[PDB]
Amino acid sequence: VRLAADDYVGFTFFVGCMAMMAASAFFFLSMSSFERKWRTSILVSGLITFIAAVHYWYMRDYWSGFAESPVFFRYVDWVLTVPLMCVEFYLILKVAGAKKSLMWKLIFLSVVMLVTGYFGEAVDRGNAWLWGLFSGVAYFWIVIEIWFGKAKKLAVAAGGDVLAAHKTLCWFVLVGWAIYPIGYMAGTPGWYDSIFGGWDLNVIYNIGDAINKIGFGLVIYNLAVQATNK
Amino acid sequence: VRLAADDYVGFTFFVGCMAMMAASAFFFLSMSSFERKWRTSILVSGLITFIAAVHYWYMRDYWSGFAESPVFFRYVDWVLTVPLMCVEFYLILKVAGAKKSLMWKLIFLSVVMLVTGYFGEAVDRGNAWLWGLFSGVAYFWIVIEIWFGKAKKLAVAAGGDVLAAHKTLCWFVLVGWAIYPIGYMAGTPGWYDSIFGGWDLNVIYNIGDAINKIGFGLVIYNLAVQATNK
Amino acid sequence: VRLAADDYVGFTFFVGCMAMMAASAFFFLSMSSFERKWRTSILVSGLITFIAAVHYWYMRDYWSGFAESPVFFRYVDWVLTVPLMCVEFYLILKVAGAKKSLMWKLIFLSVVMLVTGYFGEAVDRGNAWLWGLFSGVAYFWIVIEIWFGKAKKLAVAAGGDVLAAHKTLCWFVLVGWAIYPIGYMAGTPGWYDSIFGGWDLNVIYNIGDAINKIGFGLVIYNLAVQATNK
Amino acid sequence: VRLAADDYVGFTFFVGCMAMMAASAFFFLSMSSFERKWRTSILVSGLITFIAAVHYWYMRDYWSGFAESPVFFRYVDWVLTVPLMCVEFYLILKVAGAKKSLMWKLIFLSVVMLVTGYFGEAVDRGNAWLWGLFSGVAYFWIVIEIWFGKAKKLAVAAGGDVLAAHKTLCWFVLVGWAIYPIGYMAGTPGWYDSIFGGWDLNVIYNIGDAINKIGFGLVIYNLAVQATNK
Amino acid sequence: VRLAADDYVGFTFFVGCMAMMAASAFFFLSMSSFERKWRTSILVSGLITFIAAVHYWYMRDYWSGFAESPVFFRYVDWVLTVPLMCVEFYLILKVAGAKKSLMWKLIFLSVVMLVTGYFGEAVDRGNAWLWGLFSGVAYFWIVIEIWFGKAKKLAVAAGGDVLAAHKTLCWFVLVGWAIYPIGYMAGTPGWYDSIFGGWDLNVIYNIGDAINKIGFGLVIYNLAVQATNK
Ligand SMILES: CC1=C(/C=C/C(C)=C/C=C/C(C)=C/C=C/C=C(C)/C=C/C=C(C)/C=C/C2=C(C)C[C@H](O)CC2(C)C)C(C)(C)C[C@@H](O)C1
Ligand SMILES: CC1=C(/C=C/C(C)=C/C=C\C(C)=C\C=C\C=C(C)\C=C\C=C(C)\C=C\C2=C(C)C[C@H](O)CC2(C)C)C(C)(C)C[C@@H](O)C1
Ligand SMILES: CC1=C(/C=C/C(C)=C\C=C/C(C)=C/C=C/C=C(C)/C=C/C=C(C)/C=C/C2=C(C)C[C@H](O)CC2(C)C)C(C)(C)C[C@@H](O)C1
Ligand SMILES: CC1=C(\C=C/C(C)=C/C=C/C(C)=C/C=C/C=C(C)/C=C/C=C(C)/C=C/C2=C(C)C[C@H](O)CC2(C)C)C(C)(C)C[C@@H](O)C1
Ligand SMILES: CC1=C(\C=C/C(C)=C\C=C\C(C)=C/C=C/C=C(C)/C=C/C=C(C)/C=C/C2=C(C)C[C@H](O)CC2(C)C)C(C)(C)C[C@@H](O)C1
Ligand SMILES: *C/C=C(C)/C=C/C=C(C)/C=C/C1=C(C)CCCC1(C)C
Ligand SMILES: *C/C=C(C)/C=C/C=C(C)/C=C/C1=C(C)CCCC1(C)C
Ligand SMILES: *C/C=C(C)/C=C/C=C(C)/C=C/C1=C(C)CCCC1(C)C
Ligand SMILES: *C/C=C(C)/C=C/C=C(C)/C=C/C1=C(C)CCCC1(C)C
Ligand SMILES: *C/C=C(C)/C=C/C=C(C)/C=C/C1=C(C)CCCC1(C)C
Ligand SMILES: CCCCCCCCCCCCCCCC
Ligand SMILES: CCCCCCCCCCCCCCCC
Ligand SMILES: CCCCCCCCCCCCCCCC
Ligand SMILES: CCCCCCCCCCCCCCCC
Ligand SMILES: CCCCCCCCCCCCCCCC
Ligand SMILES: CCCCCCCCCCCCCCCC
Ligand SMILES: CCCCCCCCCCCCCCCC
Ligand SMILES: CCCCCCCCCCCCCCCC
Ligand SMILES: CCCCCCCCCCCCCCCC
Ligand SMILES: CCCCCCCCCCCCCCCC
Ligand SMILES: CCCCCCCCCCCCCCCC
Ligand SMILES: CCCCCCCCCCCCCCCC
Ligand SMILES: CCCCCCCCCCCCCCCC
Ligand SMILES: CCCCCCCCCCCC
Ligand SMILES: CCCCCCCCCCCC
Ligand SMILES: CCCCCCCCCCCC
Ligand SMILES: CCCCCCCCCCCC
Ligand SMILES: CCCCCCCCCCCC
Ligand SMILES: CCCCCCCCCCCC
Ligand SMILES: CCCCCCCCCCCC
Ligand SMILES: CCCCCCCCCCCC
Ligand SMILES: CCCCCCCCCCCC
Ligand SMILES: CCCCCCCCCCCC
Repeated sequence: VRLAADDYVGFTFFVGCMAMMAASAFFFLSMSSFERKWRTSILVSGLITFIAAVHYWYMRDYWSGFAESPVFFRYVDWVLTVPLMCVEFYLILKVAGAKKSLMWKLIFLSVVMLVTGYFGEAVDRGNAWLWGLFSGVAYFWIVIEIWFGKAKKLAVAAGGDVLAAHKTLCWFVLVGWAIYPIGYMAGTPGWYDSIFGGWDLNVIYNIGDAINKIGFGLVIYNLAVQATNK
Repeated sequence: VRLAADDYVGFTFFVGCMAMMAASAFFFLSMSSFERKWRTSILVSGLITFIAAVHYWYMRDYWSGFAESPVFFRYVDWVLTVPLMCVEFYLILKVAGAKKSLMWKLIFLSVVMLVTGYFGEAVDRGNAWLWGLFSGVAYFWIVIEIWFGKAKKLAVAAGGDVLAAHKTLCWFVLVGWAIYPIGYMAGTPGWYDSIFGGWDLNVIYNIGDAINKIGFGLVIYNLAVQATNK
Repeated sequence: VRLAADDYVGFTFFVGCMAMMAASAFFFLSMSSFERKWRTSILVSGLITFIAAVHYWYMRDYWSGFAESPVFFRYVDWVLTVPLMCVEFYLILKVAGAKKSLMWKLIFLSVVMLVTGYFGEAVDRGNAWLWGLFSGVAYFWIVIEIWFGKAKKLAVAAGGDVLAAHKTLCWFVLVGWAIYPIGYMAGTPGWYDSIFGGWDLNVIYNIGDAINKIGFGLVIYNLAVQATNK
Repeated sequence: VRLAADDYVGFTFFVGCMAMMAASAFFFLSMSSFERKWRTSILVSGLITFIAAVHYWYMRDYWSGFAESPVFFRYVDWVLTVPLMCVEFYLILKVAGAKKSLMWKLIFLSVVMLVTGYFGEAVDRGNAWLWGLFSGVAYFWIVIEIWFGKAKKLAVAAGGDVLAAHKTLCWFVLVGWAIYPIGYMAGTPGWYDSIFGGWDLNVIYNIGDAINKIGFGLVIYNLAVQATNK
Repeated sequence: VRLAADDYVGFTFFVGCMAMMAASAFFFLSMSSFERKWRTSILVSGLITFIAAVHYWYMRDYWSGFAESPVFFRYVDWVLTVPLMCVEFYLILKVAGAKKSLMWKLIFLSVVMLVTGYFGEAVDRGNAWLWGLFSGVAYFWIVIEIWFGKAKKLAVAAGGDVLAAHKTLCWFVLVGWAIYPIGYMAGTPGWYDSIFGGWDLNVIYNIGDAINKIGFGLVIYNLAVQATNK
């Protein structure tokens, strides 16, 4: 329980936990300052930070206890949050004429991706590469859908601020999420051990997680503010 | 109390606890995002997830402590929630002209069913089969009421979206709940030696619980959203 | 702190604690769906469940710790709640032309009753019968006031649903509360034995408490709903 | 950690903690039931109970642990709350037009009083009587200000219910607070040991505290209710 | 874990924690009594106190445990809060025609300052002076920006109460914050050991922190108050 000055992992847990708790409060308490239709999109963003805050709190204690943060445990959060973020694609293009078919697709993809991930990392480590492959494919499909699929066409039709915030999402998916597949390579045996192996990811996980989720949130909030002021 | 990767029960407690906590927040915070008439129906759906979240949190810790989740302890939650879900039949058809008699019936049935269950499982295990039988009968009665009784006739009279959402609820009762009677068979000795597959009932309980209750919620919420936008 | 199936006291603490927490949420979150005048009556009903929920949580832990629930400790809750329920008489007859004098009387009576009770049970057990007697007298006074006193006359003058809900309250006072004086008889030495074998007082306390308080709540809520819809 | 029936200090901590938590909820949840300008006055009353509830909870645990409640520790609460109560003078006479000069004065006086108190009781007990003297002077100043100073003149100018509630506050300051100076006399050596010495105030502290702060609250709330109905 | 009367650090943690928790409640609960536009500025001020309250709670326990408060641990809070205060410049000049470029600048500067601080104090103590220097420069830049830079000119252009509140903030930055750089000097070896060395700042940190943050809050709140009374 004693703190050390050089414990940079410790620090990043405490910061992340605190920043997620603050963000969660910030979206929950901002909900009320918006027009009827936007609220739900904010609300869900809050949820996302909220689940993370509560899980981070747990992890923050665990690391202080045992000085080890097992990667699979993160999945507890990811399997819940990653889908919600996908749902956030529906809420942005709902005004543009998005169909529940898209919703279902996204959720399906996101869940499969995270379950396959979890199987690769926890359940079946011998055959982890294949699970990786499946998850990879589900990721690519999601990234292709959002970049060149129906979602982009709907966004371009809508145009304006709605388009912009879409793109930034896609960047966050493309660049922000990329760190997670990489960490898998460093986590599981296979043909990618040489390229990525032995890297300390905890700090990168703690910073990235907070950035990713708070980032999404701040985008959707930016979209709401730019839509009310004009 | 360090966690292990292969502890799939552990994982499902943490996920279920987090998903129930999120849903509870989601309905509590969405309650205000509808007109006054729907609110109570949402509110109660939230309550359902809320009671589950708080109980799951307790169970989640217990399993982490002693690595055993006694089945009777689940009843703490079920005796409270199963009635509320039944109440949810009344709240949908209240605008269609439902009578409190129906509500009282449902509550009565649901309570008896769960108490009989609890007697079968906790106090009197030798004569568990009879209690089973009584609970069974209470189940059947409720399924007959909702499928062919006055509830569906009132829904059809109202007609449209109110009907649709009703049916899906009946499916959730019919198919969703079916896992609970089965687990009883696997729990008590008698004329049923029902043990099916290598799957651990705890895991099925943790996933099912969350599905069932989050399911309910999503349906009621879907009904409210499709009724307000038009 | 492992639970047993046969620990029926345990079970009733966990259920009671959970049901009180749910009810407290249910009144707090329903408060806002009413006209300005009703709110306070609901709010206070919630407060009542709220104090109980928080105390029950403490008792629930204690019993899990030491497997003994000292009766005097319940008073911590009762001395706070029993007065509020009395206030609930004032809040429903306030529109009928109740005077604050009545409210003060009620509070006074209820406090004296509970303090005398606490003196009987905690400070001097040798003199417990006399304290009993005094508490008894305060009970009778309250029951006579509400059944045949000014409160009934004001309710009958008002008439309608406001009257009805009054009666049911009086039943809850008359029948619901009766279990508490009985338990005293079983708790303290004197001229009364009140064996009441078989049933465990704790269990009757846990179920009764929840019934009494949730009951009150449901009544006041029923009154508000039946008065607002017309 | 085991409870005793004869532990009247224990009891009063648990009651006080619970009653403060209830009141805090009661003002927070009632805040919305008033016109905009009363809200702040309620809010602050709640804050007062809230800080007390949280400190009482801490003290309640401590006493259960070590069976001793050091008087200086209470100051943690008093230094925060006593100023807020003073602010409550400003918020009631905002109708008739009080000047921030009065606000600042009150806060200044109250803080000095409490700091001098803390110095008398914590750092230098040899020099305690002088600190007493200084605190005394700050008290007297406050009591004379509110009884015969500008505050009374403003209240009389305003007249009506606003005046009434003022007086009762002055009584609470005059009579309610008087127990605190006395306790000092019983706590520290000096020239007042003879008059007041060896007295145990814990029980009197626990009851008084709750009375004083819940009292203020009930007054401000009474003022708001009597000002909206007319 | 028993506390002593002369433990002034202890006392200041408990007061700070309590005062921050109260303030956080006070802004969150006041938020709704304002027009749409001001809310966000209050909200964020509350967030600031909120993060501090939760971190102070942790620190408060730590000191009670180990009787030592490591300086680097404070950074957990500062790295989150110091930026938000800077953002508070944007929210007050937003209606005056502030550009997000200014907000980004401020955040950038504040983050750099705090990171450089953290590097100086945690990871690289040998080269702490250079990090100091860099942080210093980031501070100076911020102070010159707010005193003579774009921010001041924008505030003067939109004079009145918005200007006043600006100045006071600058004072709080100039004078309030100054104690943090000083503490660095007392913490790290270099050319400033002679001037500042061996000083105990814990008590000064705890009082300053609460003043600084509650101060900010009270200013923004004051600005909102004198903006509604037209
Ligand atoms: C897990 C696994 C796999 C999966 C692999 C995956 C999913 C690989 C993914 C690779 C990725 C995502 C590569 C990313 C490349 C580049 C990145 C991350 C960043 C580029 C640019 C940056 C950082 C910033 C760009 C800009 C910003 C900041 C915004 C501006 O608007 C535009 C610009 C200046 C360009 C298989 C399927 C291949 C095999 C299996 O056995 C193992
Ligand atoms: C899954 C699904 C479908 C279903 C399709 C089909 C073809 C389903 C066909 C049949 C199914 C799923 C039947 C499941 C039945 C389960 C039941 C009726 C379980 C009842 C258990 C009871 C009443 C146990 C009672 C007892 C107990 C607990 C202990 C006693 O000692 C003994 C006894 C009285 C037997 C679609 C395709 C239609 C729609 C889609 O949305 C959902
Ligand atoms: C109150 C009042 C007044 C009087 C005010 C007085 C007497 C004083 C006011 C302010 C004072 C004394 C402020 C002092 C501020 C000190 C600061 C901001 C110090 C900053 C230090 C830094 C940034 C150090 C950085 C470094 C570090 C940390 C390590 C590196 O290695 C070296 C260095 C770069 C120097 C008037 C007369 C002006 C106006 C009247 O209206 C009111
Ligand atoms: C008569 C009737 C019916 C049929 C039956 C009903 C409703 C019966 C219900 C009876 C019940 C629930 C009676 C319960 C009574 C409990 C009482 C009066 C308990 C009082 C206890 C006290 C006051 C104890 C005090 C003392 C204590 C605690 C210690 C002291 O040392 C001694 C003493 C003063 C006695 C219906 C339902 C058909 C219609 C209805 O309108 C009327
Ligand atoms: C009959 C009647 C009533 C009842 C009571 C009446 C009229 C009076 C009651 C007086 C009471 C209850 C209290 C009097 C209080 C005296 C106080 C507050 C004394 C304060 C003393 C201080 C502050 C001492 C400080 C010092 C310290 C701390 C130690 C130093 O070394 C020396 C010193 C400076 C003296 C009412 C209230 C119902 C109203 C009306 O109906 C008339
Ligand atoms: C807030 C939580 C976030 C954004 C987490 C994201 C995680 C991923 C997108 C994971 C992707 C994976 C693959 C595509 C390949 C390897 C396994 C996974 C599950 C890490
Ligand atoms: C979240 C809680 C839920 C949905 C629990 C559902 C539980 C049941 C519907 C239990 C039913 C039972 C029978 C119909 C027969 C055997 C005994 C029971 C209690 C398991
Ligand atoms: C929420 C809990 C409730 C309603 C408890 C109520 C308890 C009473 C009305 C107790 C009355 C007593 C007497 C009339 C005689 C003996 C002492 C008491 C306090 C048990
Ligand atoms: C709930 C907290 C309350 C109402 C505390 C009030 C305390 C006082 C007004 C204390 C006054 C004192 C003096 C005038 C002299 C001796 C020292 C003090 C601080 C106890
Ligand atoms: C909530 C606490 C606050 C406002 C703290 C702010 C502290 C700073 C602005 C101090 C920064 C420092 C320097 C300019 C020089 C030395 C290193 C720092 C980070 C302590
Ligand atoms: C550290 C986590 C929380 C960070 C929250 C950032 C503060 C929000 C800044 C922009 C707010 C714009 C308000 C728009 C409505 C007028
Ligand atoms: C462990 C470090 C936590 C880092 C917390 C700060 C997160 C801030 C995220 C903001 C980045 C995206 C901004 C969106 C652009 C409008
Ligand atoms: C939308 C959220 C979905 C969350 C799905 C959680 C799945 C967890 C699976 C746990 C292990 C399954 C059995 C392992 C092999 C016996
Ligand atoms: C332990 C694993 C728990 C996983 C729970 C995931 C949340 C369930 C989502 C709801 C599923 C039914 C959808 C009904 C559509 C109206
Ligand atoms: C006003 C229209 C709102 C439509 C929203 C539909 C999607 C909502 C999904 C969020 C529910 C998440 C449940 C908790 C996590 C398992
Ligand atoms: C909404 C109704 C909930 C009712 C909960 C059940 C309470 C009774 C449980 C059984 C108590 C122990 C009985 C022991 C008999 C010897
Ligand atoms: C606007 C009026 C709506 C009335 C709806 C009927 C009320 C039924 C709610 C039942 C709540 C049960 C709470 C149980 C707590 C354990
Ligand atoms: C272990 C105790 C479980 C008790 C659960 C009680 C649930 C609420 C009961 C409500 C009583 C009926 C009130 C009807 C008012 C119109
Ligand atoms: C309306 C609320 C009234 C609350 C009454 C609280 C009861 C206080 C009991 C105090 C008993 C102290 C021990 C006995 C004397 C040594
Ligand atoms: C609009 C009419 C309001 C009437 C309020 C009567 C008193 C309110 C209940 C008691 C206050 C809370 C007590 C908390 C426990 C000490
Ligand atoms: C430890 C015992 C504490 C008991 C707390 C009871 C609540 C105090 C209420 C005081 C009422 C003052 C009069 C209000 C007039 C508007
Ligand atoms: C709309 C009028 C508002 C007037 C506000 C007057 C001052 C309120 C002071 C509140 C201080 C509480 C926070 C600090 C205590 C920890
Ligand atoms: C550990 C010591 C805590 C001290 C609590 C400080 C309370 C707030 C005082 C700051 C005053 C700022 C005035 C702002 C004017 C609008
Ligand atoms: C404009 C889009 C930028 C998104 C970049 C995300 C970077 C996340 C960093 C994760 C590892 C620290
Ligand atoms: C400490 C990190 C704060 C980051 C704030 C981002 C603000 C950008 C969105 C603004 C919407 C108006
Ligand atoms: C439309 C069908 C809804 C019910 C689905 C069945 C859910 C059963 C529980 C799952 C256990 C893994
Ligand atoms: C318009 C309301 C429909 C809500 C459907 C939500 C589907 C479930 C989401 C599960 C996410 C893990
Ligand atoms: C209509 C009146 C009903 C009153 C019910 C009170 C009895 C239940 C509580 C005690 C059970 C042990
Ligand atoms: C408007 C409906 C009147 C209130 C009756 C509610 C009864 C619910 C009892 C729930 C027990 C689980
Ligand atoms: C007219 C108002 C009188 C208020 C008196 C309050 C006295 C509180 C004493 C509590 C200490 C045990
Ligand atoms: C309109 C009535 C306002 C409140 C009056 C004071 C209430 C006193 C309660 C005493 C403790 C329960
Ligand atoms: C507004 C309230 C301020 C309270 C400040 C208390 C300071 C106590 C210092 C004790 C250490 C010597
Ligand atoms: C109007 C000028 C306000 C300046 C505030 C200074 C606060 C100093 C805090 C540090 C005390 C240890």
